Amino acid sequence: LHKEPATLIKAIDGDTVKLMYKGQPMTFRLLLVDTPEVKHPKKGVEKYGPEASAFTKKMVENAKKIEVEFDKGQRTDKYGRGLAYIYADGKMVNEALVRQGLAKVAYVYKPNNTHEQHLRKSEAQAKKEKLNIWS
Repeated sequence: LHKEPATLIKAIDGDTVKLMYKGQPMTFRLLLVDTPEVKHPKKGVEKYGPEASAFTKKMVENAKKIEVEFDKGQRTDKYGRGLAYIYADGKMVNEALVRQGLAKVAYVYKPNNTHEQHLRKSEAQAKKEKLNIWS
């Protein structure tokens, strides 16, 4: 894998951000993580939804460099969203969310699962510490 630069356009919610990537706007879905929802007519705002959303948002808005990392499998989903690991000044947003109890490790689809173990380790630590979703 390798990182490529992108520019923030808009944070959307906890696990979706809009970036400029190679000259075009693109919506990116964060690989391997599930955050509580802020929209979606179903329940609308699930618990910790607004918190994960503000966390993702502050982390990418305060960054001086954003990088995207595609995994080895498909790089877009059926909704045309890019599927990637997002880095803010060198720190993976996907792991930070999980480390803080603000996301769970998603259902995993090989071969898009390179950072699966790292993330499950951060999730177990957040569980032990009983943070946010785990309290």
